[PDB]
Amino acid sequence: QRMWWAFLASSMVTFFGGLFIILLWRTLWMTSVKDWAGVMISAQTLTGRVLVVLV
Repeated sequence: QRMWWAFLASSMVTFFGGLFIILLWRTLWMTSVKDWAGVMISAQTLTGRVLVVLV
């Protein structure tokens, strides 16, 4: 009657299985949006400063 294992295992699989699939992929128009996300999250951007203050 104690379902804590679900809450723990969710974080466990999110941390581990995704890391494993990233490792597997490594062993094997997106640039514009990537740079756009980078320029929001940049420290020099005022929007980035406001966003980190809010978070």
